[PDB]
Amino acid sequence: TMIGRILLTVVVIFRILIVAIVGETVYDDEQTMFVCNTLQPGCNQACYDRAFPISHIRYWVFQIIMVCTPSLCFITYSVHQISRFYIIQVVFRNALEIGFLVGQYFLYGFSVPGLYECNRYPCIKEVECYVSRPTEKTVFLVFMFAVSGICVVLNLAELNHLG
Amino acid sequence: TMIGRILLTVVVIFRILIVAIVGETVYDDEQTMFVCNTLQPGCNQACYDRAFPISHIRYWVFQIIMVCTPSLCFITYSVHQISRFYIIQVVFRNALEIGFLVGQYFLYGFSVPGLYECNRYPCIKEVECYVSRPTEKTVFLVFMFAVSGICVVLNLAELNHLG
Amino acid sequence: TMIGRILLTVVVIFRILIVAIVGETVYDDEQTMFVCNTLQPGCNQACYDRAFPISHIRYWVFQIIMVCTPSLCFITYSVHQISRFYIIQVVFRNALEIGFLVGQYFLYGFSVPGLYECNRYPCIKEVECYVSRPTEKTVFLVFMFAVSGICVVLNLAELNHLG
Amino acid sequence: TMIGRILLTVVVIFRILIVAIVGETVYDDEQTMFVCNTLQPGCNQACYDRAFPISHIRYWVFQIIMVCTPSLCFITYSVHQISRFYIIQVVFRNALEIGFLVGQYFLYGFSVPGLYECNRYPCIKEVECYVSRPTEKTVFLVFMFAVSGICVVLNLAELNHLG
Amino acid sequence: TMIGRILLTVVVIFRILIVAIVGETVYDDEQTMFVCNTLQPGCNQACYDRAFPISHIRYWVFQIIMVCTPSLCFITYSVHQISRFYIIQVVFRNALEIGFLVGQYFLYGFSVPGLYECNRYPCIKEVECYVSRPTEKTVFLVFMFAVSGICVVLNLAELNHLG
Amino acid sequence: TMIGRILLTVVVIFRILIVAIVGETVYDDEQTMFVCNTLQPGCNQACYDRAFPISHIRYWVFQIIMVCTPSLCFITYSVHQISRFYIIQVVFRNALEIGFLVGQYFLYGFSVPGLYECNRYPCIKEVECYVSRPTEKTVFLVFMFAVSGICVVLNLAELNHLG
Amino acid sequence: TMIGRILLTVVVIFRILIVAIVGETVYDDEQTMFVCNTLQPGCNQACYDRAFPISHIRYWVFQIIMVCTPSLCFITYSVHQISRFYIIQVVFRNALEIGFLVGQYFLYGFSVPGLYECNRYPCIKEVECYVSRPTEKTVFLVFMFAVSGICVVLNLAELNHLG
Amino acid sequence: TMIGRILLTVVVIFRILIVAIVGETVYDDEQTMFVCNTLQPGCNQACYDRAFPISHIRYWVFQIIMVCTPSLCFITYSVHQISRFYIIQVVFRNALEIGFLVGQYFLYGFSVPGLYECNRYPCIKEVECYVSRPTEKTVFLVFMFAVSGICVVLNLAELNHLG
Amino acid sequence: TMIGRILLTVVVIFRILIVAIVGETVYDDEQTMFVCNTLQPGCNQACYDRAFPISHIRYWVFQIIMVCTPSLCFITYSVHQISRFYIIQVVFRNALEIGFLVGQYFLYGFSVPGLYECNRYPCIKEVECYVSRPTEKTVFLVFMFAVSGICVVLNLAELNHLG
Amino acid sequence: TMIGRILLTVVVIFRILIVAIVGETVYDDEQTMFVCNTLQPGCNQACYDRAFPISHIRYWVFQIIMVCTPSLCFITYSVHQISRFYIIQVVFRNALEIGFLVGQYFLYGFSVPGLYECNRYPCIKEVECYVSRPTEKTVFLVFMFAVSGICVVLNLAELNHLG
Amino acid sequence: TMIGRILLTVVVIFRILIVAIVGETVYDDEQTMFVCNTLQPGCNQACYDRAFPISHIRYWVFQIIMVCTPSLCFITYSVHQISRFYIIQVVFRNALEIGFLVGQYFLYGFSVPGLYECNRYPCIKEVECYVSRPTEKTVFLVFMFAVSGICVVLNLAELNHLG
Amino acid sequence: TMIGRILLTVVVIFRILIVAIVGETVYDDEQTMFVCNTLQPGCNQACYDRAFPISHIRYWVFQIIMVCTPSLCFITYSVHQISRFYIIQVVFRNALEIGFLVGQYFLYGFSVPGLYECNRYPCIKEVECYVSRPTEKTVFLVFMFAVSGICVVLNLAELNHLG
Repeated sequence: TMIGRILLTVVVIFRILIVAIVGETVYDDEQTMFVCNTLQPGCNQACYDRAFPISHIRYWVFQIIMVCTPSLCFITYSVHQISRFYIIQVVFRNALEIGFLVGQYFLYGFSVPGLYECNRYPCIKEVECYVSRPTEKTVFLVFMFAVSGICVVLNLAELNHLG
Repeated sequence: TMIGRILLTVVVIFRILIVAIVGETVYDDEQTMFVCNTLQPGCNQACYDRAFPISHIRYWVFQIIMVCTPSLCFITYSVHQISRFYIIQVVFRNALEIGFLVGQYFLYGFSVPGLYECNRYPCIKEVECYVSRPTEKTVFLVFMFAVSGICVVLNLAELNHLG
Repeated sequence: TMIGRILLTVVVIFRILIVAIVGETVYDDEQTMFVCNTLQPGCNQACYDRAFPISHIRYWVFQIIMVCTPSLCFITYSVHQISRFYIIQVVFRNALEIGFLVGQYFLYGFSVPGLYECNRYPCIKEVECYVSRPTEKTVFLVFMFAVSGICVVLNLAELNHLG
Repeated sequence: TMIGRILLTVVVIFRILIVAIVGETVYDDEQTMFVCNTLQPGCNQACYDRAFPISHIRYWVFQIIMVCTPSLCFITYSVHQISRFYIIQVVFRNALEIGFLVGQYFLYGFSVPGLYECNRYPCIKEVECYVSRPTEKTVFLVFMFAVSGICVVLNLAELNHLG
Repeated sequence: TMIGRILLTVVVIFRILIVAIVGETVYDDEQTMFVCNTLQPGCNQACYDRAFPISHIRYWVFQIIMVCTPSLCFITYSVHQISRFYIIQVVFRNALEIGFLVGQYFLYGFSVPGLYECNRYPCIKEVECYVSRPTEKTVFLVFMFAVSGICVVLNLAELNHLG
Repeated sequence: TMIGRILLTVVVIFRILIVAIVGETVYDDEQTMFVCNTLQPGCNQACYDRAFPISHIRYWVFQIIMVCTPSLCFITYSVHQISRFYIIQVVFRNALEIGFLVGQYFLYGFSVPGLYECNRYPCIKEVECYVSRPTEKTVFLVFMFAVSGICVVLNLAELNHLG
Repeated sequence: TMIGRILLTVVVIFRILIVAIVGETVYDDEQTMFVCNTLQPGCNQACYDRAFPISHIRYWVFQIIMVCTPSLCFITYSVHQISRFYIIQVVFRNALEIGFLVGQYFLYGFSVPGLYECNRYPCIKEVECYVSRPTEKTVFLVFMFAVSGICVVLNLAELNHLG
Repeated sequence: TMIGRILLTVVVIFRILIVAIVGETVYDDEQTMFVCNTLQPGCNQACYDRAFPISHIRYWVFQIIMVCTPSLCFITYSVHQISRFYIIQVVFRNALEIGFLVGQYFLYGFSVPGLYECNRYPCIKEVECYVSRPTEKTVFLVFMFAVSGICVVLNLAELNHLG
Repeated sequence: TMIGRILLTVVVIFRILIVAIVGETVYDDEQTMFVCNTLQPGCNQACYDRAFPISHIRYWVFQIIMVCTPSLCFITYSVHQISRFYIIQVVFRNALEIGFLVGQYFLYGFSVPGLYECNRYPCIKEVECYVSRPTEKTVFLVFMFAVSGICVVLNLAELNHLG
Repeated sequence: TMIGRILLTVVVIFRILIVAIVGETVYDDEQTMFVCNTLQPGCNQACYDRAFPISHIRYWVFQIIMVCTPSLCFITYSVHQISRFYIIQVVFRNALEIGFLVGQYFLYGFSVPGLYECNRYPCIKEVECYVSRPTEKTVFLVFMFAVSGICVVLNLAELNHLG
Repeated sequence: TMIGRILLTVVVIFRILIVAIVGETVYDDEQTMFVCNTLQPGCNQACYDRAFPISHIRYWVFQIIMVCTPSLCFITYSVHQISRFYIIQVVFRNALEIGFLVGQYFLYGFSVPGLYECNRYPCIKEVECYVSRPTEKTVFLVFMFAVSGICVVLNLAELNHLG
Repeated sequence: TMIGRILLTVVVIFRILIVAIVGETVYDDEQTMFVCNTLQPGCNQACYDRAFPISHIRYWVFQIIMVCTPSLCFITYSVHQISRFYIIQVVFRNALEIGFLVGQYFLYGFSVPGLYECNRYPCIKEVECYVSRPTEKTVFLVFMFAVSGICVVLNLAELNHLG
């Protein structure tokens, strides 16, 4: 139960670094290079909005920030100043990380396809649109799912270790 | 009344982080991707100005800065150097946060629609225009309203605790 | 006369923060989204230059920097090292802030209109041009005038307090 | 065996500096200046995605971050607090760097050509496309391969020195 | 001779701040908004290059950096460790600042006109071109000349004070 | 032999500052404002690549970083902890700086012309292309050559002083 | 009753000549120079079709041909070969010319306006369109109405003369 | 049975004149003003070809020429030179005119709609296209059907008169 | 009085030939090459219509046809079949030709200028437009006025000869 | 053998009329509406030239003119003025018409496809192009083949009748 | 003096045929393919009008018509009905043809250059423009001058023959 | 010598018909579909003028008209009214037709290539241009040469027959 802590800390820092340094620049051109075969004004806007409601990078930043709140609470408490608080914050972290992983699976799945079929007003009937960087975005998706799985496993390990 | 303080501090820091890190980049393309069905020069400018008089991110930055002024005053006083000042600053913070929440509701409501109908000069009669990222902007609106509600509840809690 | 100092310091810091964080990005697209109804090359340049000779944000940065010079002089003097210097620097600050407020009123007034009428070479006769974000720019103008008025009042207060 | 350590540290810092300061700006225009001889919408997207699945700079940042994890683990352990850990981390670093060099060779090779032949839907039959900055990108490839080879040699040196 | 030093330091810091914070963004669009009445490829490039050989902001940054070298030399000497060095560095600073002011006058003069007449290959005969932001650039020119004049006067003051 | 050290340090810092602050922004538009008289797709890419294989700013950053490696080695050695190392590092620095100056002369020469003649596929026969900011780039070239010459002279001075 | 015949023949020939020689070339550009303020494909087609269902020149050619049929019948009869036929053909000509004049008034009126307001699918709401050569077309309308009135009067004259 | 001949001759000449003088110029812009909402090359060609396989004016010219062949045969026979030939040619004319009227009904129907829905390669799925002058073309269709009906009735009249 | 008749006939035939052979092709591009400096849709149409209400060639064809009607009347009378008719038709021809010459002078004057100033809706304020072939059109105007003057003189000659 | 002559004359006149009146206007837009999916200048020209070397209408006019030469020769002979000439001209006409029918089959076949695949310089590899009015052109081809077959049969009939 | 008449008649008919059949189609694209290097609206119109005030074909048609008037006068006289009239008409024809040849030389000269230099408002300073078909137009000029010279010689021959 | 006359007349009429009916419409788009790979204004004009100085159809019309002049002279002579004139006109016709055939060979040769290489001002160095309908134009060239050869042979036949 000694190394588990060390590896959890290392995984957390690794995830933060990967998200902070490179992820902001794969998605930079997401809408400027999204294009549809049509002459109707506003169809690109409607179809992009329907294909990508919340961007991956926004979801990941939110998750990263929200999984660090129990630690901040514990730190503020101790600064004003314990084991019951430790138990409760561990429970809360476990719950939050399982919820976020499940939500990721339900929102995005495991792949980003290259074509999208759209039927939203003002587009006439169904139109075909084309995505930017699908392979790189799929690789990023899979990597993030793997890291979050590792973190879930480790936190369950420690929860069951204490009992 | 002990945990309330800790959670108020955590909510404040969380709100600042969310606004500072991601909000500047959802709104970056607000006017460059706003488009209207027309051939008249200046109609896009007039209709964008009428649809979005003050941007959300500007309003939120202003609110965040203004709700931290009583603390700065108290700090400057103590550095020159109390309970009466504490009472007064708590009262002022309560008033300011209720005012800002009410103003948010009256300025923006609870949703951002995808279409807008415009009848401002130099546009001839009424024209139809199309918005960028309405779903993401609606999600952001709802999240910010929820956070500000939490803060209002907590500050009223402490006000009534002291009495 | 005790609280006046504290509120002057708070107003100064508030003004600096508002100018530094948001003002650089309302004006970013000032000339790229300025457009005139014409086919003559160079008319957009001439009409933009005649409508907006010095930008608001440039004027405000200059004013903010210039109203902090007496403090720097006093600090450098004391570091080399007094009441006469205090008197003189208070007088100078008062004069500078009244001059800057008067100049603001004479340069810009109280509103930014949406249309502008231009008759400068190489434009043939008179042409009509269209401005970006007039409502937001008007709001910013009014807010800055109010803050500077508050500062003027406080400094006159202290000047007359000492006498 | 004394100088080997010093030169390994110098090589690592040199590599980090070269990657961090200049590499982000050779690749900035990679897709905006990629062009194909065609009139079909979406062909540029499909052909760019097939020619460049993962960008060099992304691969190099990932490798740089991943080769520094054993040191972070050792530091965290000692802070909580050894020779067995030293042995294991040396072994792991050796393995990781050999794996990354082999993967680089298998993904990219030793050159970036100026022409690319594409046959992916929606492109009709085979089309010809043109790359940006091939000579500079080839120079960067060769330099990075050389540096990583040096690092591999040094780490094997020390592994065999201890035995 | 006491206040002269203080005001010289204040003028130097003021000049550095003005150059560093705002000057980089008046000149940002210098070539993208330069336009000529012609259909010949390469004429805009040739005429811009002939009208503006070295940009003002480049000249000012170079001057600012070069007028601070004697101080760095004196500091490095004292750290290794005097009045003779003080004399020599004062002389050198005086000479450098007079040279730079004279060069500014000879390179640029006192105004930036709105029209420019060009006769360089590949332009056929003489063509007319149009400049961006001439009034703002003229204001900046005059302000910088005034500041440099103040600095020259003060340094001559101190030189003649010591003798 | 005392002042030589001081001036070498000052020259090195001056060179680093000049390269770091301004050079990144003269070359920013190098390819976006490069244009050729042709209707063939891909000719601009091929001709730009043949005219400018490695950019000046990349070469200068690499040289600056590489001429500081012996100092880092000496520092790391002393931290683990000498005159023999001093001798060797002086020799190495001399050699590296002479090599880099010779390479600069052989790669670029002393001027940047305004026209370039290109005959690379897919361009049909020979075409004429036009360069951005040739005068400013020539000035930068000459300045950098002068500085590097000064540094070479000083290092040879000290090498021969010790002997 | 003698001159009436002569003038009827002269009016008929005059009308035929005017229609045949010039009318085909006022209307030649009717749809190519019809333009609407819109970006919607197909709106110009729908609005032109609704504004001008049958062109004037088509209506006039049809009328001219149809008012000459009784004469052809009488000629064919006499060639095969009477007063009863004369009576009947006079009656028929009278009826046909009164019908055609009434239909002209009910289809077109007395003027062609320069603006037209359109609300047909696929146009969004109401749009404004602009007509070619309205003054010339109005002059032609009035002239043709006058000529047809003269012819009606003369034929009624002769009908009542015989009785 | 006397007038029937005269009216048949008059109807034939009237039909020829109407077709020859005006019909060539309603259809002149049939394909140049046919437009579809799409960005795919070749879709306009495929959809126009599927909507209008043989033009009305071509069909009518062919019919007019083919219904005059028996007369030419009879004339050539008599010039070389009968009642049996008269009978046979009357029979043939009757048959030909009934066949042509039936074919007209089966090819075109009674109206020309303003919209057409197309699903032919290379068009992606179904697209919407817009027709030129539908009301005028419908009027022409109905008029021609009426005239041909009159001719059919008259020829059957004479066939049954002889028996 | 003998040659006057011959020359009148020759002048009439000459005028008809000049109008019929060349005049239809100077005016062919009248509206396609008319251009105004503006970006407003419909302004070219409104300004062309206001500058040229009835084209010269239309006016001249109408005049030529109308001055030949008395001859046709006299011919038809004589075919049915005198000096009184001769007198009356001479009087009528004189009156018609004087009326047409006066109307020409009042409609068009003696020149066609190259510039036109327009202030009709939808044009904003006053705009400048440019005419096609003004010199050729002026030459044609003057020639036609001269010919019509000759004809007027001759007809008055004969009228006064008979008395 | 009596009717054969009459029907041959009727077929010849029918063919001439069909070719002369309508065929010139199906092919009018043959090259202006021919389009290929490419960005290479000159590819449309090369591919159109390879797909349609000699146009159908040119071939048919040439054939029609050449099959009437023996008659002109016989007429000129008789005007200067026989059975031997009749025999020879019949033989020649038979041969010419069989040759022309065979050549038609070998040049064009029985259909015009909608797509064409092109691989001629300057087109890169193989490109796809799209044809105008293929169904109408196929109908015309089949009709002309049928008529020419009828003529061949009749002329062989008469040749074998005389023997 | 016998053949001179015959050759004069043949030359006249030849000239009429050459002018009537081909000259109308060399000049058809005179203004549509005239182009100037400029971005100013109206400059093409002004420069074309100044370069070509009256077109060659207009001048030649006018001359051809005017040199046939004496014959028409003589014919009309004889129809009403001599040697004195013959003399006078010969004199007049001689004078007219010499005048027209001299005017041709003074208006046009002997060549049409490919470049033209223009300095008319609204063109800024002097601009360069490019002509269509200069070699063909020069050939036509020379041919017409030669023919008119032949005619002048022949008419002088006959004038001096009679005396 | 009897049939030779008949065949000469038939060949002449055949040639006139072929030239008059079809040749005017192969060359109609000669310059509108001529295109060069360049961005220089005026290069298309200069290169078209250098490639095609006099068009084939112009040359052929001129030749056809000029080879019929001796017949017109003989006809005019006989109308005023011989064997000597017959001899002379035969000689002249022979000479004219041989001259025209030789000139055709020297001006045009036997083929029209698809590419042309141009080096005329204002084109920079050498450019490549592309021709319209080369195969059809080559076929026309060869056919016309063959016909003119036949005519030459026949006229020499008759010349030598008389002797």
